[PDB]
Amino acid sequence: AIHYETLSKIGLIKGITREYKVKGTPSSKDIVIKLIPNVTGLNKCTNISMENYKEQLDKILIPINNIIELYANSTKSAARFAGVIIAGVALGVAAAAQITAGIALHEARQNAERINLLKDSISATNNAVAELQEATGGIVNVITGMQDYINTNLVPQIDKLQCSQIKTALDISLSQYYSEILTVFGPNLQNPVTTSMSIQAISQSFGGNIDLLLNLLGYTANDLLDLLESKSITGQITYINLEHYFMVIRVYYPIMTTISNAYVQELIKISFNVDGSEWVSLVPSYILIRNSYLSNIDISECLITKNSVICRHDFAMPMSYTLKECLTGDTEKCPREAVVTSYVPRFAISGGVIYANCLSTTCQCYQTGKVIAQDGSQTLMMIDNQTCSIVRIEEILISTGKYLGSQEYNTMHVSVGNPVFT
Amino acid sequence: AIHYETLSKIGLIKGITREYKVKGTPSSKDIVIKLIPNVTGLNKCTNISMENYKEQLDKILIPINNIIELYANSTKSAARFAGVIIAGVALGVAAAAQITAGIALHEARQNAERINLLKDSISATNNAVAELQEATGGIVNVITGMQDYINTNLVPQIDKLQCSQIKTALDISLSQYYSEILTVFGPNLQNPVTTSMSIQAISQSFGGNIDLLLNLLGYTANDLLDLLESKSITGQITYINLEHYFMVIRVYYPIMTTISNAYVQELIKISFNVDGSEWVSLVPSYILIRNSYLSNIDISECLITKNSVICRHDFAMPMSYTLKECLTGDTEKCPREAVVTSYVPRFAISGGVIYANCLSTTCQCYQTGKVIAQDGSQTLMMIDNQTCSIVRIEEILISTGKYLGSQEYNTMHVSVGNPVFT
Amino acid sequence: AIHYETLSKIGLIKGITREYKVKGTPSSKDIVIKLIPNVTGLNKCTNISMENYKEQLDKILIPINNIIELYANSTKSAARFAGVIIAGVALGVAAAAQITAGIALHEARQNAERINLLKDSISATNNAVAELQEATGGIVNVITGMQDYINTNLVPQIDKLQCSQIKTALDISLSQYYSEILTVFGPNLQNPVTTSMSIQAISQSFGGNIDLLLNLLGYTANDLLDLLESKSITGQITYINLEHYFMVIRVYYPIMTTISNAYVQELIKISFNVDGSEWVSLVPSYILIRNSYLSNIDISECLITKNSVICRHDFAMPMSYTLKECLTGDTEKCPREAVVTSYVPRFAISGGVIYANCLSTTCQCYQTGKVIAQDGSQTLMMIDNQTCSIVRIEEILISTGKYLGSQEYNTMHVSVGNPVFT
Ligand SMILES: *[C@@H]1O[C@H](CO)[C@@H](O)[C@H](O)[C@H]1NC(C)=O
Ligand SMILES: *[C@@H]1O[C@H](CO)[C@@H](O)[C@H](O)[C@H]1NC(C)=O
Ligand SMILES: *[C@@H]1O[C@H](CO)[C@@H](O)[C@H](O)[C@H]1NC(C)=O
Ligand SMILES: *[C@@H]1O[C@H](CO)[C@@H](O)[C@H](O)[C@H]1NC(C)=O
Ligand SMILES: *[C@@H]1O[C@H](CO)[C@@H](O)[C@H](O)[C@H]1NC(C)=O
Ligand SMILES: *[C@@H]1O[C@H](CO)[C@@H](O)[C@H](O)[C@H]1NC(C)=O
Ligand SMILES: *[C@@H]1O[C@H](CO)[C@@H](O)[C@H](O)[C@H]1NC(C)=O
Ligand SMILES: *[C@@H]1O[C@H](CO)[C@@H](O)[C@H](O)[C@H]1NC(C)=O
Ligand SMILES: *[C@@H]1O[C@H](CO)[C@@H](O)[C@H](O)[C@H]1NC(C)=O
Ligand SMILES: *[C@@H]1O[C@H](CO)[C@@H](O)[C@H](O)[C@H]1NC(C)=O
Ligand SMILES: *[C@@H]1O[C@H](CO)[C@@H](O)[C@H](O)[C@H]1NC(C)=O
Ligand SMILES: *[C@@H]1O[C@H](CO)[C@@H](O)[C@H](O)[C@H]1NC(C)=O
Repeated sequence: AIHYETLSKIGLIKGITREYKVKGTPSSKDIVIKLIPNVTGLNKCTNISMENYKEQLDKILIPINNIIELYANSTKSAARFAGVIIAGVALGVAAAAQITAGIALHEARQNAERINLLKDSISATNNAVAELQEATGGIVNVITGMQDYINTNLVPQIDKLQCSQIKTALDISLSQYYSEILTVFGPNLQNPVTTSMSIQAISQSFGGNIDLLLNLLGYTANDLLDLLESKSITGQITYINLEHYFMVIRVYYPIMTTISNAYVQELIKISFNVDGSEWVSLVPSYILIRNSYLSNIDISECLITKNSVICRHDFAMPMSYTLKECLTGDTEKCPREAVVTSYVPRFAISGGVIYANCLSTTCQCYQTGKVIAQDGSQTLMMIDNQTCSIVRIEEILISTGKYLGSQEYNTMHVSVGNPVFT
Repeated sequence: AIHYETLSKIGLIKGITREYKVKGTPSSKDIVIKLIPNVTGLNKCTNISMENYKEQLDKILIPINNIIELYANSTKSAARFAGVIIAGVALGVAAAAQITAGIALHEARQNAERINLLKDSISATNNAVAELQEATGGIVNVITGMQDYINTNLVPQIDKLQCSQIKTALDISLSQYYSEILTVFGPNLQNPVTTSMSIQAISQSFGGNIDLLLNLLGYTANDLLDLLESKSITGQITYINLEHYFMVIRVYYPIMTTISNAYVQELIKISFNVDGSEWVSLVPSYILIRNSYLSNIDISECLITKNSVICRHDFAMPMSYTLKECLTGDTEKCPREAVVTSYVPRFAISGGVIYANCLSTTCQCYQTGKVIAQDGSQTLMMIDNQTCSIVRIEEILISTGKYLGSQEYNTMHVSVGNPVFT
Repeated sequence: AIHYETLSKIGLIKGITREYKVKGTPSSKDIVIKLIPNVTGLNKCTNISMENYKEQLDKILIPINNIIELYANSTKSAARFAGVIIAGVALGVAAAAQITAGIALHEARQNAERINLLKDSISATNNAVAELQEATGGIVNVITGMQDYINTNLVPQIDKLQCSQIKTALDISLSQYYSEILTVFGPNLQNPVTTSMSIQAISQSFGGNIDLLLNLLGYTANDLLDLLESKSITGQITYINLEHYFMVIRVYYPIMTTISNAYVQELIKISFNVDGSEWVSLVPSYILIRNSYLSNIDISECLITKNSVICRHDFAMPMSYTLKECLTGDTEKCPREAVVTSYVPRFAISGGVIYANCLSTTCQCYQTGKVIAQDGSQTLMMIDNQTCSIVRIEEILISTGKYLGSQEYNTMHVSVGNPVFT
C-alpha cells in the first residue's frame, strides 16, 4: 500500500522487509526447585541450624501459597460441555488474565500433587541437579541452589577451617541467596496466578543460570535462542510445599506461528532540503502491513532478527488517517522536524543506489573529480551508475548500480508538510 | 464520586480498592563500611602492596568528601529560635533538597566524628562483619567487602598455591570489586548531600547483600519487605576517612502513615461494541480519591500490594476537567481507541457477575446450550445467575451470582465519546 | 538570551552553568578475548570433553561472522582520491551508520589478520590475562574468562575431590558463563558492524570487569571515569576465529572536545502563588545555549558533572517559538500546572538570596520573630539581608546576602500564562 518512490523524496527510504511472527499454543514440562540446601556434609559444625533462613522463606512463600490455594479451591471439573468450572462468586473480582491462568492452574496441579509424593526423595538430595524416578516411570528434574557453593567451597574445607569460620561463610552465602530471589518472588510478584512469568526471572532462584535449565528440559530447537530473547518462554508456580520448602514450576514452551500475508517494513530516515534549511520527517520507522492494511507496531516489545519480527503477542496498534494518507503518497500530510544538530544521517544506500542531501554535505564524482550538485528546489539527489560509477560522499567512496524505477526521478518535485514541534 | 454503574457500560469495570499510604518521619542508625580488605593473612606473599587499589579509591572518595566538607563548614548551631543555621552565601546556589539534607548532615556528623575515634579499631579487623564497642557502650557495626573471598578462598590456600598465583587472584578480585562500586559511588553520584539514596544502591558496596545489612541493623518489622521494595529505606554518607578508607553511613528507617479518607481505585478495562466494530476506552487504570476529590496517581513509583499502595512520596497529579466529567457519569466525554489486535480482554468478573462483549466472542448458557446474544445497539452484556447459572465464554465455564444494582441494566443505553489517536 | 530576573517571578530560578562537551576522533587498540578456557590442569578427569560447550558457542559466533565476512568482502582499497571503496550493490541496503563502520572494519582487519598468526599461542595459555609478543615487537593482550575460577577453585582440588564432582562443577560454571554472554552477543546483537558498542557491554564476556580491561589498555587519564560513565568508550568486533573460539576486539578511546560558546543552563523550579492557589511552571529544567541561540537538550543520554555536560553525541533538539518567547521575557506564554501534592519545593537559594512562597509555607525573621508576609497579588517573595539577616523557613534557619539586581524586585508584578494539563 506504501508508495515508496514518492516517499523517498522526503527522506523515507525503503529498508529491509521482515516476516511477522507471533507465538501460539505451548507444550509444557514440570520441574522442582528446592530453596533449602543440604548441609549435612557440614555436620561437624553443630552450630548450624538453618532456622533463621526457614523463617525468612516463610515470609515469601506463605503470601504466595494463600493465592494459589484460593484458585485451586475455586476450580472444579465439570453436562452439555466438558471443561473446568471456576467460581466467579468465590473470587469476586478477576480479570480475564487470571481467570484463564486459574484454569491452567487447576489442570497443572493434577500432576504437581503426584510429584509431591516424592517430597522425601526431593529433600533427600545433595546435588545441584538431581533426577528422581516417579512411580509411573516419569523423571522429575530437581534444581537446587547453594549446593554448588557448599559442595565445592565449604565441605572440602570442613577439616581445614574452624567451625566458626564455616558457619560465618554459610550464613553470608545464604543471605546473599535470599536477597536475590526476594527481588523476584517477594512483594514484586503481585499475583502468582499467571502463565506469563518470564522464565529468565524464575531462573534467578538458581543463580540466573537459564542455560542449565534449558539443557535439562531438553530444548534443542534451532530457534530456541530467539524464543528465549523474545520472552516467549514462561512459567507458572503450580504447587508449594511449605514444610520441605520447594516449589513445583510448570514451564511453557511456545510454537511460533508465521502470520499469513503479514510483514513489517522498516524505513531509513535521512535529512533533506526544503528551503535552504535541513529537515527530517516524523514518520514511524516500522510499519506493520497485514493483507493490505497499514497499522503501527510496538517494536519495543518484540525481537528484531535478520528476516523476521518475533513477538510474544500481537502488538499491532491503530494508525491515524493523516498518516495513512502520508504513506500512500499524499506527502503534503507528512510532518517535518527541523535539524539543529550535526548528528543526523544525510545519506543511505537502498536498491543499490544512493540517496543523499548534497547541499548539507559534499558529493563528488570519483571518476572526474567534479561536484555532483543539486538545486535549491530539490530535496534529495539520487545517484546511480548512469550518473557516476563511484561517488565520494564525505570521504567514503561508494560504488553504485542502476536505478530500478522512474528515470525522471531527479526531475520530479514533491510537496512537503508543515513544521511541527514535539 | 465515580459513577460505576454507568462507566461499566463502556468497559470500565470496578476492580480492587486499596488504601493509600505514604512514609513519614524516620528513625536512624549509623554503620561503617570499609573499602580496603585485611590481607595480612596472605603476608607470606611479599609482593602484595595494595597501592594501586588505594589510588583508585582516591579518585572516587575525594570528589565526594569535597562536597560533604563544604556543607559541614557552612552549617553551625544557633536566639529567639533553636536550630541550625546554614549559610546561603557560602553555598551560593542550593535547592530545598540539599538545604534540608545539609541540616541532617550537620546533626549526623556529631556522632560520625565520635565513631571516627575507633578508626584504628575499624582498620584492625579481618572479619566480613565486626562489632566494635564505643566508649559510651554503643555498638558500631562494621561491614567489609572482600573479606569473605579472602578468608574462604585465598588464605586457606596460602601454602598450596604459588605466591604469584595468589597475587593474581587478589588483583583480579579487587578490580572486580572496584568496578561494582564505581557504578554507584562514581560520577553517577551527582551530589552526596541527600537523604534519599536508596539503601539497595548503597548495599552494592558489599556485594548487594541487603539482607545482611538489615539483619545487623535489627529490623524485624512484618512490613519490612514492603518498605524495602517501595524504596522507602534510604541512607546518607555523613563522614569519610580518607587515610583508613572507610565511610560512615546513616540509615533512615521510615514510619508508614495511612492517609485518612484516601484510597486508590483500580478499573478493569475490557473492549466493547459501538457500531459493529470493537473499541477500548482511554481512562487511566488507577484513580486516587482523597476526601471526595479525584486526581491522578503515578503508580510507576509506588508498590502495589494486596490491600494498599505504598509510596515514598505523595504522587498525586492534577486531573483534567473533561476526565472528571467522564468519571462522574458524562460518558460522552470518555475518549475511545479502536481495536486492531486479538490481544484484548473481552470479559471480566466483578461483583460476582460477568461483563462481556458477546459480539466479538461467543457466550453460551451451559445449562441449555443456547447462545446468549446481545443486539447491535448494546455495548456490553451483563450476565448473572438470573439469566444463566453457568456461562461458557470461549471454552471457560464460569459460575455467577446475583447482580447488586439496577435490574434494568441490560436495557439501559449509554452515549459514547469521540474516537481519538495516541 | 534568557531574562532571569523576570522568569524568577514565576518560579524559574537560575541554577548552575555548565560547559557543553562532545566526544571527537578516537585512538584505538586491539585486544583478544578467548571464549574457551584451558582445562588441561584438570586432565586427571578424562570425562571432560568441552564438546557441548563448543556447539553452544557456534550458535552465537557463526551468525555474527557471516555479517563481518560480508562487509570484509565488499570493501576494497582504492585514482583521483585515496580511500576505501564499499560496494553499494553487494550490500543492497545500508544505513550511513553501517557504511561508515564498514570502512573502519576494513582498516581494522588489516591488523586483526596479523594477530591471528598467533592463534596457536593464543590457544596455548592458561592465565586469565596473558601478553603475547608479535613478530613486530607489538604486544597482544589476551583476556580469558573462566580461568580464574578454574585455577583457583577447581585445579587445587583435583586430588581432593572426585572426578565426577569436578566435572559437575565445571559443567555448571560453563553454563553460567554462557548464559551471561548470550545476553550481549546473542540475538540482541542485531548488527555487529558498528563502532558504537559500549565497552561495558563487551566486558560482560569476562565477568563485567571493566577495570581489568582499562588497566591493561593503559588508560590513566584523569577524566577516564567521565568518559566511561558517559558511554564514550566503545568497541568493535573485527575478526572471529571459529576454530580456536576467540575474538579480536578494537577499542576506541575518544578525545573530548569543548564546544566554543556553548553551555547548558539549569533552572530550579519552585511553586508560586497566582490567585490564592499554588502553581508550578512547565519550562524544561535544562536549556542548551549556543552562541546566542536557545535549544533543548536531551540530558537523559549525557553525564552531568560539577562543571560540565559530557555527551557522546550532540543531543541538541528544536525548541518551539512559544517557549523561546517565554524564556526571553514574555511570561504570558509560560504554561502553568496546578499543585495537588505536598511534595513540591517552595523555596530555593540562588545568588546568596532566598526565593520563597510565603503563603504556602511560613517565613519568619529570626532576629525579631516577626512574620515576613507577602500579599495575594504577589507570586514569590525575595528575601535578602536588607530585609532580614537570618530567615526561618519551616524550621530551617538560613542566612542571606545582598541581592544583585533591581532593588524594586518585590514591588514588581508579572503576568502569567494559561493553566494546562499533561
Ligand atoms: C557452638 O557455639 C558456642 C558459642 O555460642 C560454643 O561455645 C560451642 O562450643 C560451639 N559448638 C561447638 C561444637 O563448637
Ligand atoms: C482451601 O481449602 C482447604 C480445605 O480443603 C483449606 O484448608 C484452605 O485454607 C483453603 N484455602 C483458601 C485460600 O481458602
Ligand atoms: C542430605 O543429603 C544426603 C546425601 O544425599 C542424604 O543422605 C541426607 O538424607 C540428606 N539430608 C537431608 C536433611 O535432606
Ligand atoms: C550499471 O549497473 C547495472 C547493474 O545494476 C549494469 O547492468 C550496467 O551495465 C551498469 N552500467 C554502467 C554504465 O556501469
Ligand atoms: C616478588 O616479585 C619479584 C618479581 O617482580 C620476584 O623476583 C620476587 O622473588 C618476588 N618475591 C617473593 C618473596 O617471591
Ligand atoms: C572546611 O574547613 C576546613 C578547616 O576547618 C578546611 O581545611 C577545609 O578545606 C574546608 N572544606 C571546604 C570544602 O571548604
Ligand atoms: C588485620 O587483621 C588482623 C586480625 O584481626 C589484625 O591482627 C591486624 O592488625 C590487621 N592489620 C591491618 C593492617 O589492619
Ligand atoms: C443467585 O445467587 C444469589 C447469591 O449471590 C443467591 O442468593 C440466589 O438464590 C441465586 N439464584 C439462583 C437462581 O441461583
Ligand atoms: C567416565 O564416566 C564413566 C561413566 O559414564 C565411568 O564409567 C568412567 O569410569 C569415567 N572415567 C574415569 C577415568 O573415571
Ligand atoms: C567472503 O569471501 C570468501 C572467499 O574469499 C568466501 O569463502 C566467504 O563465504 C565470503 N563471505 C560472504 C559473507 O560472502
Ligand atoms: C593449556 O595451557 C597449558 C599451560 O599454558 C599449555 O601448556 C597447553 O598447551 C594448553 N593446552 C591447550 C589445549 O590450549
Ligand atoms: C549584606 O551582605 C553583603 C554581602 O553580600 C554585605 O556587603 C553587606 O554589608 C550586608 N548588609 C547587612 C546589613 O548585613
